[PDB]
Amino acid sequence: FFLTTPAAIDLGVNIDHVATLRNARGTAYPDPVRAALAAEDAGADAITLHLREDRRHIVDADVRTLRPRVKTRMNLECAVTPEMLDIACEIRPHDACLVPEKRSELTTEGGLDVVGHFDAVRAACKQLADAGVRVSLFIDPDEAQIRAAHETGAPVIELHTGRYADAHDAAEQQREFERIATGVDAGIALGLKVNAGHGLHYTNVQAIAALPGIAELNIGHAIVAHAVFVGWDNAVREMKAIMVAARVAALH
Amino acid sequence: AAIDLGVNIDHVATLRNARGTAYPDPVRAALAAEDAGADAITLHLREDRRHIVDADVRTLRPRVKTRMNLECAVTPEMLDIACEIRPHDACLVPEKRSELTTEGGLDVVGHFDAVRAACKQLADAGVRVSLFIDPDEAQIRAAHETGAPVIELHTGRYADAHDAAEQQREFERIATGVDAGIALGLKVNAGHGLHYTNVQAIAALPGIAELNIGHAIVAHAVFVGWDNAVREMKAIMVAARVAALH
Amino acid sequence: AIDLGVNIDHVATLRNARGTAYPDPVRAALAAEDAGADAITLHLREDRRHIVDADVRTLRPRVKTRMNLECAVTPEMLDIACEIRPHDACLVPEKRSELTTEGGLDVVGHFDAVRAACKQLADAGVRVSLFIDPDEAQIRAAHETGAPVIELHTGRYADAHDAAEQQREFERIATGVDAGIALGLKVNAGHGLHYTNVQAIAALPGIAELNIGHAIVAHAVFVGWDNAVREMKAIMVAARVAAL
Amino acid sequence: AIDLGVNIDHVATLRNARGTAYPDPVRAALAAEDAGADAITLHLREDRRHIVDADVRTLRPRVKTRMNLECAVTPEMLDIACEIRPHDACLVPEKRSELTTEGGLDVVGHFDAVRAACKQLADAGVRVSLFIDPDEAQIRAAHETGAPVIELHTGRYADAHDAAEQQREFERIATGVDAGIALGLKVNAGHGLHYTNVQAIAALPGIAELNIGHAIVAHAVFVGWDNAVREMKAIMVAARVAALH
Ligand SMILES: CC(=O)[C@@H](O)[C@H](O)COP(=O)(O)O
Ligand SMILES: CC(=O)[C@@H](O)[C@H](O)COP(=O)(O)O
Repeated sequence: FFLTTPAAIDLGVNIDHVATLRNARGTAYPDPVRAALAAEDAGADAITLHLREDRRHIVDADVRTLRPRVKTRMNLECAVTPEMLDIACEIRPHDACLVPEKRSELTTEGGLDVVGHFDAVRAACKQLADAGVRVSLFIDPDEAQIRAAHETGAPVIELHTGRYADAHDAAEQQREFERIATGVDAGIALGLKVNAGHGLHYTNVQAIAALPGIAELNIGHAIVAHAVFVGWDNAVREMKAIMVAARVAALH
Repeated sequence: AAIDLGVNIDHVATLRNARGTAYPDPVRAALAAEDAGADAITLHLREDRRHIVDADVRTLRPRVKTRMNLECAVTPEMLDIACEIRPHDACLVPEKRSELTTEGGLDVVGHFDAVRAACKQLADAGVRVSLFIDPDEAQIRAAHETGAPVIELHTGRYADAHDAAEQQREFERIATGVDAGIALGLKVNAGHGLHYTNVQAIAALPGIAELNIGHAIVAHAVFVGWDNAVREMKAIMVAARVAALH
Repeated sequence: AIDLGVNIDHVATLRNARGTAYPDPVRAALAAEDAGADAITLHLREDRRHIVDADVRTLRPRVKTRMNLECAVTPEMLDIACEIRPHDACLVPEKRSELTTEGGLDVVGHFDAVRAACKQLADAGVRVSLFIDPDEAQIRAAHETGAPVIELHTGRYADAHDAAEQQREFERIATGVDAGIALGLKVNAGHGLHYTNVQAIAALPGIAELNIGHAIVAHAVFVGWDNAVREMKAIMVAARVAAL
Repeated sequence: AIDLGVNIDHVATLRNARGTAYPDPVRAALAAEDAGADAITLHLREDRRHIVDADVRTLRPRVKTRMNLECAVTPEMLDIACEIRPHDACLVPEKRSELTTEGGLDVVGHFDAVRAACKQLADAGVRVSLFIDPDEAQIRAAHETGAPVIELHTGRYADAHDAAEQQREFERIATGVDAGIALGLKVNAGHGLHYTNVQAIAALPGIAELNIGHAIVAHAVFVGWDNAVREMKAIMVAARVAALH
């Protein structure tokens, strides 16, 4: 027996692709800012948005307008460059996730190469922390990178669920799932909080939300994709409900 | 499908009957529920025709793309209508106070012969029969003795529970009642009073074949739209079931 | 501009059929306002068949727009209305002795009662409306009561069995609107209106507000409440603006 | 009484962002028909920026209403349009050398090319619309090409920065319609129209069909696709019918 309760597993909603849609036409709509606040009303525990150097989807006005309006938590994804880090320390989001943008900054799987850029990342982690931001590193589920993330001082890691999501068949999906599971264990063993989310959708998130060690799933595209047919409030509420049901039933 | 959802459409008819027009149309509701993931449509032709009326059942029966579950009382008029229509499934429910226990399930012990004969009459018309009963040892045992292959447990007290403690105690009656029915070779269903925050623990029980759910879906549908309400409930149950199996 | 009043009564109907708190008429009202409703309407019946007293009391201080309280001409219900101080009250017939055969309030027949109820609600700062048939004599009686608003019974128009009958019943409403506006009355409508018969009524310039209930709930079950309300509002505004 | 063409380009825009099959432009198309759309519109661009050949090829046999294919006046795409045999085609500018400063197809300037294209498509049984500005010189030339339909560029109306500018531009669209009907053309519109500016355009009795794209997808994100389509149609019908009576 158990009580269902929303605190069991947090959902971060990524609003980037609402921006993709708005930028397509050039008007202010559909508004990413309204998207974020409506997601909070629908049960999102944080709002996630990636301010790219090249400002391809989310733009600066989106971040600056939304920051003071946020009811829950802002999770600002950004690159490890001095100028973006300055923006992050000025805006003071509750959380930040350091993500690679330039190819020299990522691995072949797609996570931050914390190993190869160790000093720069440890410094970023320090200044963000000095400005009161809880820092996460978006990394591959590779034990060396996880260990390296822990050495940087970052309290959080976000594991890259892309290969899990894009698995070609069930045998390959299970293998990638095991990489994630053992990534979570190694991260927890070092006292890191561990998140996930990349590529997760309405039929592959359950197996991930059933992992007791995961704190928060940060989900973007799939929610927007489901919203077009179903409506934003419902797409959010539904993904949250599925996550919570998987989490709780797997615990007891 | 890891677990089946039957969507009950009675309270769509409640809305319709309040106005006297054909809208909102229960028949549309039922076919759309199937399109959004329902494995069966449940409907209760009461003797007093309070919500669902005969024409709703007759129109729906040849259209249904999954399974029809007809709820009805144990009386000749209704049983004969059921045998004429030949739904895939029927669930015998009480409509008179003399037919129900205080908990509100069918009093199979007190009306054993009438119920056992009903079971025979429907089984002859090719209908899979279920008895709507309390999670009560005596009633479960009696149900097995009627020859009906299915029971649906009355999850009302569980659903209506006020505290964590009271709901825990009622949950274990249901869990116990599932184990008992399975041990006698019955399929066990549930669903009365189940909604979007109490369905998960019941779906987590692997012995439950199908949850037949009504008012919670229609109530949520008002705000969220019917396709979404059904889909979401199905998603939550499957997530609960499969996560608990592994 | 044309106003939509959303009647939440049949949300309460769905709730009372199971005995839980859901669907919550209070939440339905507050979300109708978010979706564009200009007022919320609810009929506290003497027999509390759908909406109940706790519904009206809980919602009243939360209203961001206007509350239109439908109730009968009896002292208890008038006492409750004067205590709640809704923005609007619409006096409706409940007893068979208060009904015309068409179904509106017999204001001619209960003039003194209705006038006193008007004075009583007006003293409590409530803008009073009388639900009536599109009948010139009732419209006149309505005006003599001192009520500033009338709501015309569009149910015959709504339930017309064919186009000829529907057009004649439309002409009656149109004439009623002219008659009521010629006396200084605000005129409302809405009984039985839905998504393919509201347009013609919305197109009449003299209509201030359409108070619509069951059609929005029936649509919302498939479409969602927010959508159903916003859509009715948009259709109404489309019709009105194009008509001018 | 008035038709709604639902343009599905920006559903694909959303799909290509991620590189999976979702959200599926084909599903959107079919669900729009169920919601009341009279036609499905898609622009197969020469660079394939949103809609791709698979979308158009897979959607075509499944279309229950009619397909309106937007494509450019060049052999490759015209040859494709003839393969697909959509019910309607709308010729539109894609290169800087084919469009006016306002953004319409420079029909007067590419007359021989457009006339040939109208011939080729009509001989494949496709009914041809030309996307043009509401300028008399271009409407007259459109008629000269043999094309039975024109679609007026409502973008300047839609982008108007004040009430006065919006009246001026509205008058251009209105007189553009008169001028087109006078030559026996069917006249459409659609570019830039949304849920608070479509009404004045829908009130014009001469307008056959509104082809609307981005406003619906943008609304759909919050309210759901079926609802955004149905609601656009109902506002169009409401405004049209009330304008007639
Ligand atoms: C489908 C719909 O939109 C409903 O509103 C319905 O078709 C009419 O409602 P009535 O029940 O009021 O006739
Ligand atoms: C305001 C709204 O909800 C959108 O539906 C609107 O369509 C915006 O349209 P634009 O794409 O024209 O800004």
